[PDB]
Amino acid sequence: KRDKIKEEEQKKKEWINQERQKTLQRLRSFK
Repeated sequence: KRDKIKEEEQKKKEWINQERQKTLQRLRSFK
């Protein structure tokens, strides 16, 4: 039968997770 899958460029969002982490941190101090 049918199924679905994917995976792509996981580090990019993981790199963005770093770039999220700053704005996870910044307004957490900018407040």
